[PDB]
Amino acid sequence: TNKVVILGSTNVDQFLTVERYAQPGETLHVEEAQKAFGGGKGANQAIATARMQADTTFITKIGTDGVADFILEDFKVAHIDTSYIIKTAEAKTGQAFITVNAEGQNTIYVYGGANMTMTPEDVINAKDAIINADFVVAQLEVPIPAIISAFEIAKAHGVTTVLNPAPAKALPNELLSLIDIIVPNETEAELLSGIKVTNEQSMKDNANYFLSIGIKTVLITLGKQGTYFATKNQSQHIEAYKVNAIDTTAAGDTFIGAFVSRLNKSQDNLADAIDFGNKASSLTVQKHGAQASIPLLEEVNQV
Amino acid sequence: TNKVVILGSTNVDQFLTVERYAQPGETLHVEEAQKAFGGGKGANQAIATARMQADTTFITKIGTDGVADFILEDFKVAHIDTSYIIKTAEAKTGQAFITVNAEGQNTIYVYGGANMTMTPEDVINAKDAIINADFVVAQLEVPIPAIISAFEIAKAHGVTTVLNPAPAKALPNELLSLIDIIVPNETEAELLSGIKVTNEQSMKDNANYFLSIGIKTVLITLGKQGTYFATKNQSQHIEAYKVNAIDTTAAGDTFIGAFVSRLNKSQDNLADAIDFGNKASSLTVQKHGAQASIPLLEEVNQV
Repeated sequence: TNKVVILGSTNVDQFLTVERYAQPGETLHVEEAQKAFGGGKGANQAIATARMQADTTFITKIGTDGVADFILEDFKVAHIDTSYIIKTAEAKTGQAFITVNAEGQNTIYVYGGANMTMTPEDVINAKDAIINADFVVAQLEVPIPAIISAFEIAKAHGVTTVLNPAPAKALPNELLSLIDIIVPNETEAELLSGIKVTNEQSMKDNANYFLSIGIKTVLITLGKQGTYFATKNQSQHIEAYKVNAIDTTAAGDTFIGAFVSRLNKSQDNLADAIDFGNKASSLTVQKHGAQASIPLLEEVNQV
Repeated sequence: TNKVVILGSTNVDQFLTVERYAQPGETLHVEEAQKAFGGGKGANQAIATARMQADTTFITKIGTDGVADFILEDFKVAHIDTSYIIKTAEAKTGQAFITVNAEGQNTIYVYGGANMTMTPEDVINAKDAIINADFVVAQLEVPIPAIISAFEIAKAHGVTTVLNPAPAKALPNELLSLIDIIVPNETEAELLSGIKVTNEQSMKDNANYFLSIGIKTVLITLGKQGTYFATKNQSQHIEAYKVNAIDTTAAGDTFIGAFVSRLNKSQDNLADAIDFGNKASSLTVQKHGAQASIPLLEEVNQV
């Protein structure tokens, strides 16, 4: 079992299911109000690694509005150490506003909120967790200077750093040079390398860019096309299982959480860990069947 | 807690998810093979009443092909008494072949199989369960002469009979005269009464038909429109909760299971029981959210 620290976002996702998206100036009518669910790349990845039974600690910053209190309960049920979660009155808890149509298209707006107020001092404050970790994992729903500071601590004490550079954005060298394992998707790879992902040769070209700037291990998630990885010594393309074209089930984050849960410190099992990650991820788009969702008394008593 | 005997069908549902339905003579390509899930109105209603913690016994007839063995395990987990389940080499286990498209339309074919070989002697064989029950519930995925025989036993010993007359078909007086509670949908009501369900007056007219032929309690399920009920003394229209236009989550069967779990023998709580049934049913079309379906280690180890 790996010791894993996640540094990242917690969001309250507000879902409004419509039949058809309104158009500018229009007024449509909907059946239900917004339903709130737990979200955030950081929360997703934290719950994934923790459900994979990694020793998990989550450094995240929410507001003092209490809107993610139900998420905190889920963290506790998963045995995620919550000692380092920060609450601030500076901003409301991060939120996503997602309109789903009959087809299943997600249209999403993201409010950074408390997530984007996380500072290096918030991170320094949590250094004990980082120092004793095998891996620290970050995403870009939290500010770059916070991530740099966590990766400086990690790197200085021999702790492996892993960055999921999502959502896509430009990174400074100060950060790039601190990353041991980078895990973009095709779109994120091309924004960082300048090189589009198409044939296996472009994947090699991407990997070579990352290796040249000091990143030791490169994965490019390819969606239905699976996953590519490279080190100085290895280069492999691995097939996926069940995967939706658009991620709408936290499959990407589930892949990362599980990948990291399975990775040996030595990284001698890249392909095995990537396999396990792709397994975990497929379970998220998996149908359970009608009988399976026939409710229990307790659940109905709560309606 | 009610003692409930369900008499009815067990099906293995084979789901093929396509993007678009092929047309006659066409050959389309699909991403996955058939996935098997538990089905059957009887199995659905049995698992519902049992998850509502009614004392449940299920009289059902499967084949000796073992294809529903996974369902039998689910029955056991739900604490359904399986002492009276029959296996026959006369026919393969009942099955449904369901093609889903991108939109979510279900196109279904039903193979009666072992379900439609159930005889009065199969039923007589299980009489102990019936005699000591508060309610016996049947559906029409099993043969009418089997249902008549179970309802004769029930009625003779003061046990309340409830028929969910689905799928729609004509019933003989020999059966009609044995039913204490009938629960059609709008389509089933009109096939039996000859009277279409439209305004509340047509519902009264339907009820009056059923009352006149000796059925003491009438419910007409109205889908999104909720549920209507009538006795000689009562007439009420009750609103539903969350309900899909087409039942695709065993919502109807879940309503019946829960309704019966909640009904007092005296039937003095028709509206309360119908409310509870509509609750249970709504939980079936309820979204759980991405984080909720992020898998556990055990589940991935099984992939």
